[PDB]
Amino acid sequence: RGTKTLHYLSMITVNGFPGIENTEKRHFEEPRQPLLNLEKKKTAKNILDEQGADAVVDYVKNTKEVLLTDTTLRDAHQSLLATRLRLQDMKGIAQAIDQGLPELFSAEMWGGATFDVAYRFLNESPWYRLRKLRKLMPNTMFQMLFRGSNAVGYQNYPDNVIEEFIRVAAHEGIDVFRIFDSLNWLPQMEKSIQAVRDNGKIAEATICYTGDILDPSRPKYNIQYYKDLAKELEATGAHILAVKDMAGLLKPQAAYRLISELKDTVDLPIHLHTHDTSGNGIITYSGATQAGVDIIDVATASLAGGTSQPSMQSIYYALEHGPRHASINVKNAEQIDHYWEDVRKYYAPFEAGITSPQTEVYMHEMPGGQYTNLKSQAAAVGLGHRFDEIKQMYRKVNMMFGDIIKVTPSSKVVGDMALFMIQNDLTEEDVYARGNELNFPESVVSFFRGDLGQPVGGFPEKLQKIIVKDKAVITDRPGLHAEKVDFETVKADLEQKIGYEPGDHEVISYIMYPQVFLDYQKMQREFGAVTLLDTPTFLHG
Ligand SMILES: O=C([O-])CC(=O)C(=O)O
Ligand SMILES: [Mn+2]
Repeated sequence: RGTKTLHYLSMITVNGFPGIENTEKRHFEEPRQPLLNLEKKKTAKNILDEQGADAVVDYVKNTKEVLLTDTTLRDAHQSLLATRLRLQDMKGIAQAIDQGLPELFSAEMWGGATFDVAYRFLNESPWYRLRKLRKLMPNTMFQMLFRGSNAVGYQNYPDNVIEEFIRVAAHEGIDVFRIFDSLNWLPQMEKSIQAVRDNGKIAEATICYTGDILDPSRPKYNIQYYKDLAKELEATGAHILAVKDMAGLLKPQAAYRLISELKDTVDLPIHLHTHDTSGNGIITYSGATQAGVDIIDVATASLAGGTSQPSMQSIYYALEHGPRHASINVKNAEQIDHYWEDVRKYYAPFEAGITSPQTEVYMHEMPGGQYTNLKSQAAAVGLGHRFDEIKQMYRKVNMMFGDIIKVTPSSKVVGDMALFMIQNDLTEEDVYARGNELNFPESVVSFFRGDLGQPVGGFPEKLQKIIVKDKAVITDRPGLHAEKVDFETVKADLEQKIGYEPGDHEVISYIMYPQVFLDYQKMQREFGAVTLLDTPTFLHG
């Protein structure tokens, strides 16, 4: 692999890394290796391996402390580093995390945007990352973010593709599947929940939080809605109930109220996921801890705060002498955090910039990722000045869309509309009047055609016809209409294309990212395993 490696090194030395400025290669010291005090603690991963998922949920229930999930490997750098954290950097500290923090309920290391980004921009396989980390991290439960009826892709897939993906992901190491739907619609969740149960893994059924349950002017997503959705989620056999707060909208008094009402509505342990965008993540988690939440999502201090999760280290001290403590070795966590502080410096080209708590997110409930994508695709098309009012436009088109849940990929729908109207000086009242000739963004017509599922309360019918002029509108699961996929023929059609017989993970990767996977194969032909280079060499030559 010498010739491939020198070819890549020459390419980056001379033409720079695509998508970032050709900064000169900097001198970096070796990241600090942690000094750890180690104990053998019989992690939840061991319980799952030995006695199944029901044993794990019994363990979670009988834990007095609040358990932690480390999001450093997925959501922290999705929020902060544009999902660019490389496997080479993970593997330098994976064993330290696994051995030094056995108290961790799980590490969220897969799913979300990482699957697409690894292939597309890092030229490393997500499956390879999962395999290497699983070998390095044998005692920590691995958690993935699963998007309901579309596993890690965007388009809806037939059910067999989803089930085969779940089986392969569970065979290759994933233990906990946080399954969610972009509109909190059960029919998109239940099949994949069943598949996770059948593969012997833990199913986390997720309710996306939106709006404000303690504000009576927004009764659509009131607390009763959350309780009913929770009851029905518990009716599907999900092992855990997660409460995804993708935008950090959950506020401390609502979190305590919400968790407590869910707590006496269902019997599943509750997993709380919040983002620190508003600066209230720690107090929200503390409020949920009082209500009796079981697991909370945190990130290491160096990749925490801002649009990421609240700090793993700070939440410990926030609870140190209260009735409920955090289950973590905080001294070991502080040592591991030194490694992450240092390797973050390699990812300077991907940093967002000066970050301070922003409560504007309470008004524009756009998640952090959707926030950067609107920074990256408003100014780039000449509207960076107006970004502070397209945020207001984002607020408006959500209300005209019927006040929908804004998480991937439904948050891309709202942003596409709002950016489109500002791009054409369209107010709300003209799209109802001059809307019969406008060409709405593809993501908007597809959403109003039912391709993302059915939102709560349906569509604003009059507005829907204005959008989907002469197109079929479906009202059932989009996957029910999905074109059938036969894996054996996909294996044949792929083997002829990549030059070798693919494993079962490469087949599903090809199915859910056809062009991306094949573009990754081309680059592996040209450059080979660029995943083995260190980040400064990978990025700057
Ligand atoms: O916060 C969101 O929009 C959900 C998320 O992490 C993903 O699905 O990649
Ligand atoms: Mn998140």
